[PDB]
Amino acid sequence: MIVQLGKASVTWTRADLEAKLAGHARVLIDVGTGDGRFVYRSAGAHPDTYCIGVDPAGERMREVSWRASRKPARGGRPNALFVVASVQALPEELAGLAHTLTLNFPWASLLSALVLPEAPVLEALRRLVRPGGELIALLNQSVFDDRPYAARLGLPELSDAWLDDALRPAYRAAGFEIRTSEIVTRLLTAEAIGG
Repeated sequence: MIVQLGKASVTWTRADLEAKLAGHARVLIDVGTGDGRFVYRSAGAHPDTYCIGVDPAGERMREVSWRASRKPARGGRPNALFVVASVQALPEELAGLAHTLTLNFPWASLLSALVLPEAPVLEALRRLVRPGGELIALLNQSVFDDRPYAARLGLPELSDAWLDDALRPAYRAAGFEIRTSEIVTRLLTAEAIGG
C-alpha cells in the first residue's frame, strides 16, 4: 500500500496498518479525498476513529499528510493516514476495514458509476467496507467532468422510480442495501450487507 508522507511515498504492509489501527474503535475511509482536509478534520473530531484518505495523486495530499504526521502539539493527528490509490485498484490492505466509507463530491466519472450504476465500481467500494458498515455519498453535478467526451450523456435524476429499477437492485447485486436518498446536492447512503 502506498502512504503519502509530505513529498515522500512510503510502502506499508497490512501488519504495519494493523499496528496503527490497534486501539481505535472505528475506521473511516474517504475515497477521492483531494487535499484530504475532510480526513484531517474528522480525525480531530473523532479521536476514536482511524481516518484514512485515499486519492490517486499523492501530490494533492502532500500538505495534509505532512501536517498530520507532526507531533500533536504541532498539529499531528496520529489517527489520520493518507494513501495513494485509484478506485480501480484500491490496496488490498484496506479490504473489509471501513465502518464508514465516504465519497464527497466525486468527479463525473465516479458520480456516474454511483448513479448509473457501474457494477465493477460498486464492487470495488463494497470490498473496503466491513459487514454492517455504511457508504455515504454527497453527489453534485457541478463537479469537474473527467469523462471522455463521447461519454457525456446526461445523468439520471434520482427519483423514486430510478431508485426502484436501477439503483436498489444494482446496489444489492454489489452487496449494498440503499438506506437514504435525499436532497440536502444529493445524499445517498447504503449499508454493506450479507452473511
